[PDB]
Amino acid sequence: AYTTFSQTKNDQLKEPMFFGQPVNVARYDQQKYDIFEKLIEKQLSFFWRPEEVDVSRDRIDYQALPEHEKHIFISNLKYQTLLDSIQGRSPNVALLPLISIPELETWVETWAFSETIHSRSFTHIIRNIVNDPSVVFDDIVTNEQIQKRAEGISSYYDELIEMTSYWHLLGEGTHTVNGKTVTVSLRELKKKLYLCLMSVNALEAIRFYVSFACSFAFAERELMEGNAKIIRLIARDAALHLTGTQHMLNLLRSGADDPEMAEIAEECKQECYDLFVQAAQQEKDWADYLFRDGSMIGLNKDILCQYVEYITNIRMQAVGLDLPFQTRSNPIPWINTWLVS
Amino acid sequence: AYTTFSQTKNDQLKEPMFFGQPVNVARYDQQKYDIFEKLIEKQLSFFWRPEEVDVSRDRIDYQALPEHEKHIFISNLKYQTLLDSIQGRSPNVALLPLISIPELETWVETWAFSETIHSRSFTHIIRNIVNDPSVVFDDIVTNEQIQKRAEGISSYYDELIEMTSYWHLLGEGTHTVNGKTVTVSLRELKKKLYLCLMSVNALEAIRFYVSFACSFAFAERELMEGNAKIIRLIARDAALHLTGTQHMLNLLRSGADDPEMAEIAEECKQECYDLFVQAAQQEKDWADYLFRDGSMIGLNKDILCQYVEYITNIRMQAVGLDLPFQTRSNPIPWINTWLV
Ligand SMILES: [Fe+3]
Ligand SMILES: [Fe+3]
Ligand SMILES: [Fe+3]
Ligand SMILES: [Fe+3]
Ligand SMILES: [Hg+2]
Ligand SMILES: [Hg+2]
Ligand SMILES: [Hg+2]
Ligand SMILES: [Hg+2]
Ligand SMILES: [Hg+2]
Ligand SMILES: [Hg+2]
Ligand SMILES: [Hg+2]
Ligand SMILES: [Hg+2]
Ligand SMILES: [Hg+2]
Ligand SMILES: [Hg+2]
Ligand SMILES: [Hg+2]
Ligand SMILES: [Hg+2]
Repeated sequence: AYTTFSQTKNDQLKEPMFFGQPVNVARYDQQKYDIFEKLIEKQLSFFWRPEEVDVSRDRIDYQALPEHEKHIFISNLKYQTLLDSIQGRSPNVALLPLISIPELETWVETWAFSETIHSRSFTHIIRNIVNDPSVVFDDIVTNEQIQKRAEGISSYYDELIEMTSYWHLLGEGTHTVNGKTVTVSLRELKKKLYLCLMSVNALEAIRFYVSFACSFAFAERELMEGNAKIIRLIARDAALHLTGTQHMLNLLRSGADDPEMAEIAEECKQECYDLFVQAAQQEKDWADYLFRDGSMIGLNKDILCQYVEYITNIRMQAVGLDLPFQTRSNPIPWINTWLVS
Repeated sequence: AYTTFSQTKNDQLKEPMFFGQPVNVARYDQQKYDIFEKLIEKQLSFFWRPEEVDVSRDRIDYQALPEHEKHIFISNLKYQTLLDSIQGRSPNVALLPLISIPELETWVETWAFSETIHSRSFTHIIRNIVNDPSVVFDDIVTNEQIQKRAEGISSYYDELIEMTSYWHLLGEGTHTVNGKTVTVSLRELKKKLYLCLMSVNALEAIRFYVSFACSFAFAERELMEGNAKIIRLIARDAALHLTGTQHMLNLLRSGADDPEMAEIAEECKQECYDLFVQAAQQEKDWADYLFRDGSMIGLNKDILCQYVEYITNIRMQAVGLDLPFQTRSNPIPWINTWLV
């Protein structure tokens, strides 16, 4: 029931963000929500090439680092890498089949594209700091610590994808498949999308930001300056990505775009709150392990932990959630020098 | 069964291009086939921004056009728009879910992205040459002549997509869904995939080039210089795209990748041939609509048809197919200037 070109003539201004008629013509002269067109414009204007950044000196810097510090840096890098591997593909595979307005369709493809550039930049960095990149790459997949911090990300995307598949194939209803009963509900599928988006929002809003702090800590010490420039370029893109997810959720919860979504949003509030807290926790936990055999110069488990509570608070309010943590001022205001945005 | 992040640590250098384990880590330090990495690098180096292109004068030229030239012009542009609309999402929705090597996964995404840019350029052109783009865009969807020419593009993709879903949900075998027997053969999916690519190859390699010739006819008349600028940037992308499909197809036939794929290519050669013959003819049939109100000096049905055979033959030989048409030299050697 999915089509690469819906032959029905339709007003693309009146379609909902998701689950309406698949987009046929790709036009950009008009939009139901211009924020999406603005996002495409800004992301294109931000286009950059990793190779164009010199990382010549990070190698010796990396190598002179104290062992515990090498670990901190590389684990963090490994984490960023995983996240972007997932982000390069997932929004395209997960959202495209359910988008009904073109500006959003294209924003998603542009956003996903920008994530591949991020992946490209990681290879660039790794290549220039270790002897055998394969050692780093191979550890991303099975690193117990990583799948542990990242746990649940692929699963939200994977379930939505499968549900989407059943929906498109079988349509809404109570069906049977090889002797088993399989129920398909548009409502359950909207829930899944909603929680999946909320989760990607955390991913962009919190997970990455925590990593930015771990990377910029080195920059503050004039260390890994190649990596730093890349991270800076990456953080500028994330702000945009963050903006898209926030608007999507806000338009969804606000009931303007899809009433049922507004409803749904309300019913899983507590569910979302918990999801958020869970993510803030994983990050804390990661932090607790990355700084066990030694803390770094200007960052430690406790500072990082405060940061996570700090930014989590801001992100959650930005999406109408209650604050889970004690309100406090930024505990590492020096980071603002790197977050050009 | 599909996964956004496969947990098995796997040698990505040994997976097949398609149907292997979904790519987990995105690494570009090595590649099974470097031609894909090379394509990503070139496309990136070719990044361009449409709006930046000056089309301030295209409206003047365009308005001053004889009614039929306008029609020729717009009908053509509307077709390009339809194709880029499909090519912006298609590769991502149809292929992404079946790729098993990172360099190919990223190439597909860059490629698709490159197409959204092609689409943004058309809006840029449109919005600047007509008073209400809605007429154009609305027309793209309903224009029977246009759909007739594009017939079978969205269908291959849609078919492949659907079988893919079954495959991912049910896995291979004969199943019972809602009391009906549904068969899921991977070999059969592989054929859908293979023919889909062959069709995209025809789309990138022939359908777009004929469209370029039409666009460029105007440039040669010193008219529509903004469009022309854009068409050249686009042609430059299209050359990388078909290089990409030719390579996929040729690598598959070689037997160097999934052996089952090479048997399929051999087994399906007539289908391959028949689809190019059918695409060529659609491009030929379009002339009747294109030239409804009259032709232009140097651009007519005949020229058009001769160009179609000329180029189709070049393409088919590029992927090892027999040539259906009578050999000939380029009927429009002047297009070379723009194509480079
Ligand atoms: Fe990223
Ligand atoms: Fe991002
Ligand atoms: Fe294109
Ligand atoms: Fe193309
Ligand atoms: Hg999601
Ligand atoms: Hg998700
Ligand atoms: Hg941190
Ligand atoms: Hg750190
Ligand atoms: Hg929720
Ligand atoms: Hg949430
Ligand atoms: Hg295809
Ligand atoms: Hg296709
Ligand atoms: Hg032509
Ligand atoms: Hg066949
Ligand atoms: Hg063939
Ligand atoms: Hg001919």
